[PDB]
Amino acid sequence: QFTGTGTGGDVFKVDLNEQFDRADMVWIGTASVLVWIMIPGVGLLYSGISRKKHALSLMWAALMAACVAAFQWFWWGYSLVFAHNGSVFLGTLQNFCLKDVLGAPSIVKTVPDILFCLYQGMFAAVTAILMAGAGCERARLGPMMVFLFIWLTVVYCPIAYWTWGGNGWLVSLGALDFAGGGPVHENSGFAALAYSLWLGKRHDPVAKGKVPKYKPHSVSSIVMGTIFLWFGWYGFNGGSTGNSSMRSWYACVNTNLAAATGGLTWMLVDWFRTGGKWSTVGLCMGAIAGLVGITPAAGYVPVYTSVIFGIVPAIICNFAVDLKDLLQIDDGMDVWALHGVGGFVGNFMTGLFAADYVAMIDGTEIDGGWMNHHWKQLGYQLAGSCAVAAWSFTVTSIILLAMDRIPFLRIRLHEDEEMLGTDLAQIGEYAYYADDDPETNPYVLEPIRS
Amino acid sequence: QFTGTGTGGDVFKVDLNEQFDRADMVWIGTASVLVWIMIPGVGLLYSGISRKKHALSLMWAALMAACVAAFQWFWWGYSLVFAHNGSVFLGTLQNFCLKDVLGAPSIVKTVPDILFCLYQGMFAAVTAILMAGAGCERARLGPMMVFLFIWLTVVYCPIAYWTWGGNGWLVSLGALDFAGGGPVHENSGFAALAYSLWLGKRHDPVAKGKVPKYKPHSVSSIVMGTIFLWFGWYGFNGGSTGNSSMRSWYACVNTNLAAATGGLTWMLVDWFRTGGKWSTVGLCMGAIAGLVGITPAAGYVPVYTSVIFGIVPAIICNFAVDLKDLLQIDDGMDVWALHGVGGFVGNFMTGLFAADYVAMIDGTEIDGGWMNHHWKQLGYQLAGSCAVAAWSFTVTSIILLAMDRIPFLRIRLHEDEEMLGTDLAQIGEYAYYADDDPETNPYVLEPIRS
Amino acid sequence: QFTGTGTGGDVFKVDLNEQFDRADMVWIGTASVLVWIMIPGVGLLYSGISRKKHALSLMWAALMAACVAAFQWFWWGYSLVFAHNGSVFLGTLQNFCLKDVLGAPSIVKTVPDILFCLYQGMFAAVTAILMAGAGCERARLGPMMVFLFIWLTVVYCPIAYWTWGGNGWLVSLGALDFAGGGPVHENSGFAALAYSLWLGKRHDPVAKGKVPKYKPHSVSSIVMGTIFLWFGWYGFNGGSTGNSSMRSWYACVNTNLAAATGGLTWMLVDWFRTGGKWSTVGLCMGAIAGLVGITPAAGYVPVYTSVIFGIVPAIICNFAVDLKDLLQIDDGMDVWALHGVGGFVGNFMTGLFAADYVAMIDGTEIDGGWMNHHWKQLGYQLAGSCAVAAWSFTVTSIILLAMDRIPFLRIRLHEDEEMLGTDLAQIGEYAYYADDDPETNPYVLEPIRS
Repeated sequence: QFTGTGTGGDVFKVDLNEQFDRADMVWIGTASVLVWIMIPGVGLLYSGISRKKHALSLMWAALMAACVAAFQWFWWGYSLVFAHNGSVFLGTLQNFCLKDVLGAPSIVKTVPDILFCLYQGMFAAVTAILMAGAGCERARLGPMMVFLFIWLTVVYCPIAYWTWGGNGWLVSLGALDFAGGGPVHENSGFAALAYSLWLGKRHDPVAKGKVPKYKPHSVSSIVMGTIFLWFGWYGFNGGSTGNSSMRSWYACVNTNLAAATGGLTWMLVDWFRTGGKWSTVGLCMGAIAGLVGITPAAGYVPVYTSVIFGIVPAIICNFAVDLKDLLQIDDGMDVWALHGVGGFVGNFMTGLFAADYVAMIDGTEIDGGWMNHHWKQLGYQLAGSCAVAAWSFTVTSIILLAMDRIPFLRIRLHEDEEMLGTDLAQIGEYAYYADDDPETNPYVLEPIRS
Repeated sequence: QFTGTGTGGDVFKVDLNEQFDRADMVWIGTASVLVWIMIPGVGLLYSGISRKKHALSLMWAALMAACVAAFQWFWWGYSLVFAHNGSVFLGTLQNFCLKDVLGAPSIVKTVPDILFCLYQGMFAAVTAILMAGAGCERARLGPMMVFLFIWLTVVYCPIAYWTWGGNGWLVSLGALDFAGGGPVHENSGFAALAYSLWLGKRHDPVAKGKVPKYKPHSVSSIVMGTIFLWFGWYGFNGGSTGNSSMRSWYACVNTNLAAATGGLTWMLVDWFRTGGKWSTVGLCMGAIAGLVGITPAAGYVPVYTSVIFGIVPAIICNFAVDLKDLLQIDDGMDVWALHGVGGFVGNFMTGLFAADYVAMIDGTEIDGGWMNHHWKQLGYQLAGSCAVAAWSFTVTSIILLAMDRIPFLRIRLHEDEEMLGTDLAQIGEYAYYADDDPETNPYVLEPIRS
Repeated sequence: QFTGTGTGGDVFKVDLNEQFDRADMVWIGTASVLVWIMIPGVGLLYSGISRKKHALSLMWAALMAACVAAFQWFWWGYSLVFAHNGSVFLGTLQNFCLKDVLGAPSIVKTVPDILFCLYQGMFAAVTAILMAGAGCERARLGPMMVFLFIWLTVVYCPIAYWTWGGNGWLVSLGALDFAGGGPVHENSGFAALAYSLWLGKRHDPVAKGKVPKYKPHSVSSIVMGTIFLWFGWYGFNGGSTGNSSMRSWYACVNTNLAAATGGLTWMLVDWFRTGGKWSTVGLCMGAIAGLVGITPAAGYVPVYTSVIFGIVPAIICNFAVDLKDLLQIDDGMDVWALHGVGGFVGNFMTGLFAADYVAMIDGTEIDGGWMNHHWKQLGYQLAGSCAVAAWSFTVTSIILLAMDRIPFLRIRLHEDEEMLGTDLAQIGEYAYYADDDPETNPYVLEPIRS
């Protein structure tokens, strides 16, 4: 018999696959593979956009993040989000090292635990490289890897549990978050802001007003990142139905249209604000703003409203990027502006435009948003957004400051203890610091103490 | 009940998904995602092959084209091709802003309208970047975006309707075009030729005989473009069955073999013509020539004949590229040679090698080509090819010349009104023109009037 | 009726697709497309890692290999592995030019011949670029293409037959090889070693001890290669079930975890051995070592053991790379170390950790390994590994030395007959040798005789 718990049954006695539609499984398997390539997509995007020379290559750091996140997820991340037996705030260690993760129907009943594990693990990894990218400036790699492991454990996993978990309190409340805009984008964005405000370079010369808003390290990297992100986002959003229904393809149409209108909107805004220039970076940032914006909404809103999920996040995020000038901080702030602000805005607008008849395309039951005169929905969205932002900002701050107090865990060295790469390159043991060309340097040019 | 029209039925009363095989839908969903990455594939290919420094980066322009095409398709492109109620030449605005596009079976009855919309929208976008690439030299971006919107509307959509539309006159005639070689490749190719002959630089120093046939801007971009194109072409051709049958995988085998033999053929032709050199660009152009060649044929011809769809387009396109020397025009001509000539040749040969027993692999009924002694088939193919070439060349010419007469819509400035980037870089307001390195320049170095 | 042989039946009388689960077919179709992009993944990886300037760009050579392998596979490669009527060592020419390859159930009964042909053809192509990459230094292209065709025919196809063929003697013996670690990785690795020992540069200045272990040509190429390889490996391993069951997704979870732990392990080993440096190349090589390691095991071992398939191959391969210093040979040795040694180690450990209850997830019956007290399994694995290594090393040696004796087939010129690119660039007919920048050079800078 099928037990519905643990491994789901004895494989020598039952065929666990009989519980699931095979095409549902194939689409979520494919969607998993698509989300995986978003991981280097993030790295390429933020490597390319940077107005500063990062010692750590974020294209490469994306592979590091893929490794650390996969291990964390296996170790206990999956279990802390999707153990079928948690509180309303967190799971348990019931599935430590993926013990008994096999063929029981997952919280998404149309796929087995092992496949939901594969799929959702990719979301954790995308969030990991968002966070690594946000905090990469003058990062020490050892501490960064420890930080990512800890951060996934006590920031990502709780927020993911609230959003996706069987007893997650946001689920119970009635908040909507179609493809995990909260755990991935809003979360990483406000964690990025914690990094900016505590560890980021202040009075940063690249952020002092009379300097260009856009000054990319590599436009080709921006474009390649945006390509991988848009391509992969079809799995990110399209797979968030958990099935092969046409709500999946509907979500993909919304995804494409939000990206498209976001890109054009941001570029048009830049055109107006610059007095007629065509912004290469702006088009890409706008596509990302729309992809982020539509993430909580893609399987819930009517197709024609998806254009609003491009336009409004593009406009608001474009102006949010200007805050870097007020603060005179660059580090971490792009991730905050696109993912934190974009995620907040998209989540809010999901309360306005969610429609029960869109969810019903595959039989999913929701009360809907303002499209259905369900006025309360907007309050549920705000509650989710504020909770995510509060937890992510506060707990990320605590982790960063706690690690800072520990010499061998300090992620970013204090400027009074930091050795100059110019001077390191003169010391014999550190002569390899003379090659700050990450295209040929075999070693990360890690900050060194005195 | 299932209505077969409009949304296809009331989602609160019926499950629209019951009409479709879930695995059919998953493959066409996946194929959609694969065709999307062909869009930057085109941009990379034509950016890399260029013998001239384009101010507009085509890798980046591919994302711009993805945005413009997605919006056009949503706005009315989809409706003009696939409204279930058009003439024999064009659709209607019944599905303006994708109104009522949901779960009715599409013209391809094995998938719902919303999924066919997703899939076919990708073909429009691939064609958009082919056209943007063809017309990119000294292009002004604002006018280019307007041009693409207009061109998709009155050149792409009619030709697509004739080919795929429920009452399309090419369909009724009996012409074969498996994966839309007409609307995508032959169309963009002869539109490219219109660009070359009216707007392209004449007496072009890079096309004056004593200069190299191959002189690529970036071989790595050529190769990356070819990679994305070949990878994505499995969705382009493999999804054109509309189903999960083994005719889909048969089409993929044909696709791979045509690419392979095209690449080797073009490189061998170059080897003979150069007296023993191995042409890096030639291998890539040959793979594209074979992919284009097999596009109208992939689900119709026996596997062993797919090698002819590599060899013959490779040879003919290789010599077509030489016409650039006779004309002394470079701009737009590569797109014409590969897609216009390749598409024409492939469409012609489909009349020779189409077999009813190949179509019958998934129950598709055709009379076949010369393989079945259906001699008339070749005439149907020629009719389609000539109609596509005539409409695309003529109407593209009219659009380009009409926009040229309008100062704020002129796509390419006349040489007497065009400001020198060298001189712009001296004027204070235009000092950013001094950085013509598109890897770090945040702005398109758009042509400026006097 | 369904015949089970030849084309599988008359398409005008029966629907051949009725024999197969459509979702099984869609996943293997998708997996085919994913394995295809591993081909340029290999090229990028070995182009980037190189401590030497290769005249042949391996990114480009990957497309050449895709062409040659697809043609060989069509011509007779498929038939020599999967003709339903061979010996215990090789197939026949029954499916020459894919004659009668259509809808009969393949050796993997859940998919038709034409789809298994598509899928398995990709494995041949991945192996082809591994071999081209291994033997690329100072290679002449014409001879290289002939070599690849011959090598696929008499080295790859026999080993593939033993592993996958209906009567393959390794299958009969009881050896386990889930995703073809033998035919692809161990095979190419020991073929690479044959290249190193017979044709590779000896007393190579880059391999003389006092020089860096890691000195990459292009870290961005390494990372992009690793991205394409890890992404594609989900199809490589995940599709090796032949079905849409959750054993496919289980294999993907193992694949991701082995890559992740391999990357971290190799980087940590480098950290210890260098006294605290963070190795950019090492992380990537470790992910590949884990992907190779888990390949024979992914659908057979419990998830928690997949971490061992990252850790142990990473450690052993890391030290295997040191052999380059002892031998003072660089050419071919990276492919041997990762794929030859990694493949050998993974195959061995599959005998330890294979579990009948993992195979049983989709009803697959195996005796298992030491996890099931099936002690004999380790001996079966060793037999397979030694047979593959012996055949590949010996026959590759014979091919290389035989071609060397034939002036127009010699793959690498002898140093006494080899012309200097510096001196070629002075001879008028060879002036194009002055541009050794493969990013703009339209021609392969092939070695020229005196």
